[PDB]
Amino acid sequence: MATKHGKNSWKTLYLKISFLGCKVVVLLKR
Repeated sequence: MATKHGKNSWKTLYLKISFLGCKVVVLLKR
């Protein structure tokens, strides 16, 4: 339910983005 063209519900997507962004730093090394 995050697909609203970055409208409100994105933050719910966003902290996921902040999380996996940090985890997809990992998979570069690992």
